[PDB]
Amino acid sequence: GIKAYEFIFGEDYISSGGIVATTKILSDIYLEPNSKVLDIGSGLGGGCKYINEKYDAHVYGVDICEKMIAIAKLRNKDKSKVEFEAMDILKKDFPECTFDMIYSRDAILHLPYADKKKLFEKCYKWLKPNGILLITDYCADKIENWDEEFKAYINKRKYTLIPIQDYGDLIKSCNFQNVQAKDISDYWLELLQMELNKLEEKKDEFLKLYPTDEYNSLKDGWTRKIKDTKRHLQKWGYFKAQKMV
Amino acid sequence: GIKAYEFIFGEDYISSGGIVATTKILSDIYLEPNSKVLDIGSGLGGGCKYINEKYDAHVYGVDICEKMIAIAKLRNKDKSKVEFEAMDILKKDFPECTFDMIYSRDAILHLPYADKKKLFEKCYKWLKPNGILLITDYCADKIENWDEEFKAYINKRKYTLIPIQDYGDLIKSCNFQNVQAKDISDYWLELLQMELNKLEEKKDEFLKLYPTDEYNSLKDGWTRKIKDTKRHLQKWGYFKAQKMV
Ligand SMILES: C[S@@+](CC[C@H](N)C(=O)[O-])C[C@H]1O[C@@H](n2cnc3c(N)ncnc32)[C@H](O)[C@@H]1O
Ligand SMILES: C[S@@+](CC[C@H](N)C(=O)[O-])C[C@H]1O[C@@H](n2cnc3c(N)ncnc32)[C@H](O)[C@@H]1O
Repeated sequence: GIKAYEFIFGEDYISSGGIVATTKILSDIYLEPNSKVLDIGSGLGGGCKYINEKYDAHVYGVDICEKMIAIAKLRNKDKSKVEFEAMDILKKDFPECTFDMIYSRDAILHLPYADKKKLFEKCYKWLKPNGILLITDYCADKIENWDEEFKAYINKRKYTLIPIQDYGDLIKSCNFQNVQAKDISDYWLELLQMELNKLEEKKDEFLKLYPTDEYNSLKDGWTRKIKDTKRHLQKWGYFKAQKMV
Repeated sequence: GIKAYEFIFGEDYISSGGIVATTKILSDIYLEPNSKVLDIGSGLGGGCKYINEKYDAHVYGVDICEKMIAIAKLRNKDKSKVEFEAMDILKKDFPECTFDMIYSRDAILHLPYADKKKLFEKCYKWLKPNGILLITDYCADKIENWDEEFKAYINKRKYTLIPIQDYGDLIKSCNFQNVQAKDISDYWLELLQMELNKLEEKKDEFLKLYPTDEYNSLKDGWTRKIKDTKRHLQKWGYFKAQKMV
């Protein structure tokens, strides 16, 4: 229905396709084509498009949301080197040693604990010798600050949040080496403000395309996220590891 | 982008999925299962859904608009019996004698004259003996009433309009038997009015989902169409024929 599409596109507009964060996160990543890359939680395909353009790598985007996959395919028709599939990544199987990089931006919070482990084991199998695992995800921080409105928000969206430390260790337990686990919450805050800023600046143009209710919902939502981060309820985690085989 | 989707869903809302006209047009059509049916210009798939529900027919929907096909697929999962494909019907090939009925609602105006004929020749081939061809389409009427605003509207949308009489003769020239060609413009006005009435009645609800600009565009658009029809610029044509035994 129209409501789901409207929120998908409205969020894409305010995040400017997510291109700022992707750019920075891949700024020190080096691939030689024709590398093969998997993007877990590929959304509207922006990260896949960018990775292909920057590296001329084959990119395979998986997302559980069929609407988004449909849009992604439509946005990236010509490029034979970019592929998309609608499926729960937990139900995917790829051959051993298929990928040079497996990349995932803010998708893994959607998995319960055992399922996070299950995915990382899969990722280990699917990577080529020397392959890299590259992830951002939301992590638990000051649970002593967690309150009734926060818990109900996470419970409702079905997020499963863990500390950066435990996350890094969980990856390490799947045989990954060179495991790096960094708090990038300061950068998260900066991205969030820039996105709220864009929304407020462009309110009039936004309303030509989106109903007033959505503008208000997104403004209030971004405002809450910024407040959540400033209160240190959660950290944005950055993780990089390598399959050394 | 969002604008294209918004107009697709907004028009689907005001026409209530096309249910009313589809129900009437098929009221004296009898099929036994498991008939096969082709819907040319299937849009969001509502006609396909209805035909499968009413007859337990296998239905194959073709539309040139990939966005609509994508939505149609998502709206109709379980029904193994309903299939969709994004393609120009002119580029499609089916084995001879595949279908019990070929059905098309307000699509063929999108085809230039030679292409209309090519399509009907294809339809003749694709039908089983005694198979039914069932079409509604917009036809030219009082061309002495056409003015610069009407000409520019059709030239811009790339419509090719011909008189009901010539349309009927064209179908006959492809070997179809028992060709019926009827003016249903009275019925067309009644549908248009009801759709405009729905839009005006539900303005406040419509605006929770659609931008104010779309409401105005659709209201003015439906107002124009009603005006065009009353001025007898065009007729809504009904055509039914059968392949010879
Ligand atoms: C917030 S988004 C981020 C994706 C976006 N392309 C970006 O720039 O990060 C998280 C995505 O992960 C997808 N997702 C959630 N659970 C998933 C699963 N089990 N398998 C695959 N994708 C999933 C969601 O549909 C959503 O599109
Ligand atoms: C006004 S719509 C009606 C759609 C659907 N029959 C209905 O009644 O809702 C006409 C449809 O024909 C489709 N169409 C136009 N040219 C076509 C072609 N060459 N092949 C297949 N579909 C086409 C358009 O995309 C559009 O969805």
